[PDB]
Amino acid sequence: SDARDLTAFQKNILTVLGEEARYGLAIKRELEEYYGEEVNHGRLYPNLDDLVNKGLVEKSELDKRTNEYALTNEGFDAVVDDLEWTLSKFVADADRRERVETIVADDAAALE
Amino acid sequence: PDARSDARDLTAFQKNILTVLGEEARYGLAIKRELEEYYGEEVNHGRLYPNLDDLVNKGLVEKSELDKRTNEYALTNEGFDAVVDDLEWTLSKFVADADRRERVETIVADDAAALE
DNA sequence: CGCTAGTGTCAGGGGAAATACACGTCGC
DNA sequence: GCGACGTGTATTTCCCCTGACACTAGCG
Ligand SMILES: [Mn+2]
Ligand SMILES: [Mn+2]
Ligand SMILES: [Mn+2]
Repeated sequence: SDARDLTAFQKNILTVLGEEARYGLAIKRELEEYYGEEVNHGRLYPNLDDLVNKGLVEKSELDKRTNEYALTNEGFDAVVDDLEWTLSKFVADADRRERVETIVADDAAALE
Repeated sequence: PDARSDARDLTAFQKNILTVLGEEARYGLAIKRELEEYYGEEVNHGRLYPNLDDLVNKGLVEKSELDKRTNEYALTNEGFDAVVDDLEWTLSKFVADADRRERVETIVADDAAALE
């Protein structure tokens, strides 16, 4: 029972940080775009500080007023593991595998 | 209907129910068991069955009669799109480098070799 | 006809979200 | 110094889960 009992909201913040470390309101904006609604910072911050104290996020300082949050490798392990569990249960056919890799081929083609 | 309108607001519990049925359609306690092996704890059916009743009214899970004491649950088309759409988001936030990408390429290569 | 499998379900307890309230700071 | 930035936080709210209590239907 490591990354299992996380909340949907929380793991979203984990996959957010997998792309690159960000500073807070930078997370609110990207979460606002996935959900499709305003995410109130009263909800964001408190959940962040629960991951830090469980060893999945590190709340390093950037300004006198800005913080930079990033994934501890223990938190990065949480991202990869339940990504394996979904790929485990998704890739159950030839054509499903051909779909996952054509997804990842496009994802890396936009990388630049 | 689009699955992102609905599937993006679901519980972690509910999203795990989805990924499970994305493997194959199963009946009630088959989900319960194969969810327990993922969590590691117990999964009270008093929580399970209602969470499936939620997914069937949003049009993502189908409920049919195998016999009149056992129903078989399965993802429908909107349900299937909800599973892949959540996969397309996770991947793009994880595929950020050749290093990250390959780790995926070998994760699926292993799971595809495990189908024999 | 006992006993289990298989689901229904609801009052009760629990815990995070809304929605305000608040204060330092960079910027200009 | 006056504006928005960036973050803290609480308590009231609300909703989901925990924990029974229940009922049918197969299996013998
Ligand atoms: Mn806000
Ligand atoms: Mn039970
Ligand atoms: Mn894509």
